[PDB]
Amino acid sequence: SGFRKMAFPSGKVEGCMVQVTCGTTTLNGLWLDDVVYCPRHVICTSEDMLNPNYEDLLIRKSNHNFLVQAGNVQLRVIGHSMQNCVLKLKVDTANPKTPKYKFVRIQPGQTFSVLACYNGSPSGVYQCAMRPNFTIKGSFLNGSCGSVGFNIDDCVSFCYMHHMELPTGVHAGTDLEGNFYGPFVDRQTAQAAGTDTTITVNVLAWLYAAVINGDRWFLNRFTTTLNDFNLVAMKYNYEPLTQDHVDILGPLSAQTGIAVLDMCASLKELLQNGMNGRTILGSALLEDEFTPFDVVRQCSGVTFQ
Amino acid sequence: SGFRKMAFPSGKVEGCMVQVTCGTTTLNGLWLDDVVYCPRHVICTSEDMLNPNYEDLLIRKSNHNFLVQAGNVQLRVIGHSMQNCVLKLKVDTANPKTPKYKFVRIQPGQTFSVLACYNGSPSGVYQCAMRPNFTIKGSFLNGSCGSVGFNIDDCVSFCYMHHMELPTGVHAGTDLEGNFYGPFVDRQTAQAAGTDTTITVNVLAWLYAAVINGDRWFLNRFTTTLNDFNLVAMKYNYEPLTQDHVDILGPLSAQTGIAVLDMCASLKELLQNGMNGRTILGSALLEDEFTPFDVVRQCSGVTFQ
Repeated sequence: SGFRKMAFPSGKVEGCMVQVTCGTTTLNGLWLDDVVYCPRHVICTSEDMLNPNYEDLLIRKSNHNFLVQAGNVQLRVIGHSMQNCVLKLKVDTANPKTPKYKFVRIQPGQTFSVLACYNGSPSGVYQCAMRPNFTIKGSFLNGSCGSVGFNIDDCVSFCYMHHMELPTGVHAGTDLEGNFYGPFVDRQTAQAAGTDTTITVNVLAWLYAAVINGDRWFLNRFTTTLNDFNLVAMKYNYEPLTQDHVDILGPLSAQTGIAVLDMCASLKELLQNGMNGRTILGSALLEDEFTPFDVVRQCSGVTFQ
Repeated sequence: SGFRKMAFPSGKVEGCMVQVTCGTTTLNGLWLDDVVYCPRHVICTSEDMLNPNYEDLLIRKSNHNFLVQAGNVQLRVIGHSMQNCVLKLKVDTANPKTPKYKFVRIQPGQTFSVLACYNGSPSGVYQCAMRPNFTIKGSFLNGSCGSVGFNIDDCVSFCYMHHMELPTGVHAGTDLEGNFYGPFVDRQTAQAAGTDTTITVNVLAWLYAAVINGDRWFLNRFTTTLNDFNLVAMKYNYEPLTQDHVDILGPLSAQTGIAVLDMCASLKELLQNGMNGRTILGSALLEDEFTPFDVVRQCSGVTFQ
């Protein structure tokens, strides 16, 4: 029993982090077989980030100017390439700690784990969800660039590499192909993020976990339809709710005896009349970073390699 | 920038988890060199937990009835002993993955990371604090007994092994010597936990992180003394605040320019007049599971081996 925000076990990932240096800046890297992945702005000094031409700056760089330090042992860069916003730093010795990995581009509303690192060393792990506006709300300091977000399946799925922190404090990054989430670019200029809406489908799965774990005073008396719900949600800035969202909620509906539309009616009155200083699962706010799949994993305890 | 609840990297610990079977029950174990540690109630079936005599039941058990499965490879128990509430299952092959470990008994109000496991396999990691009443509020299912709580220094410090879940849903366990935290015993009877008071010193460190990270509307106009504060806290069920707590808050006071007693005055009005539907660091409640040391580790980004 109980419910916590669990991150995935970080052992496989923390064997792949390397220290990447190019000039004065030191950020992290992802060591896969014989290609080291790290943000391409490492070749950039502080003045460069303003209006940098990336194609020209790498030309002024050679194979002997990047230092890939794996703890004690140092690697020798043997070939470099730029994939959108990422450097593939090919090296000589292939990593024996390479796991079954995958490269995935997540969709908004999905959750993963982040191994925050500095100087190539692991410092912490926590769970976060991609916001609909393609940003995240983590804890990143200077030098934590190159920290990776992953999901463990017996396979690791890397889906995020932190690049920059917006002047609003929120964080932005790319996938392991080098393609940013959102409209962001890796230069130090005012880049606008949009309206951040609450993830409705994750909130409804969180309520089901609450019923499984006991907190159920919110089980209301009214019902509602699916247009009636989305009308209320768009006013409270909640994303519209689809039929595929209902199908994803199927197993939770079966286990608890509460129909998906009946739970929506409880949320509708929750939004309109608040929670009244009363908590659900130990929180005074509506949580939107538990996907429906996540609730099943924790309440049923599936494990991994 | 930003602030999250970070757990420690779980790689070192997840190389030490083993599957321990004795009869029908299957729970987890901690594989250190050549001694396997696991709860002593594994020798206990469902009827046994009611009124079990532990000294007699092990006598009816022999070296060939415990199965310590490390993933694929199986170990052969060669010697057994009982240390309070724990089985030391001595085996033949000494674990090559044994790290620099330590055995520590934490004090109430301190925080650590838990690697929740099932059948000897890691399923998640999250951060939790020991409550003053010597319980924890985690996510434990059946078979998650033997899951360990640790702190990483280049040394791991195991401090908790989950044993039982109280009928109130909260969790209880021992240290790696086998000594329970609190008045609890490993039998299935109604065991009473006391008044759970909020950890004041952790709350004050959380406010300092908020000021470092921006949320500061709570910086009040009044001041107060240290008896005046503790009088208000005991009414709101908050533990009394000591001088050693102030000394521990020293570095946070220096970095922010806010005196320790001045922050207490802000909390005093926070407790008396609420937060008014307004958030701090993204929460509508006062958080008491960030120790003062924890706030320094995240805002300054220290790493480990």
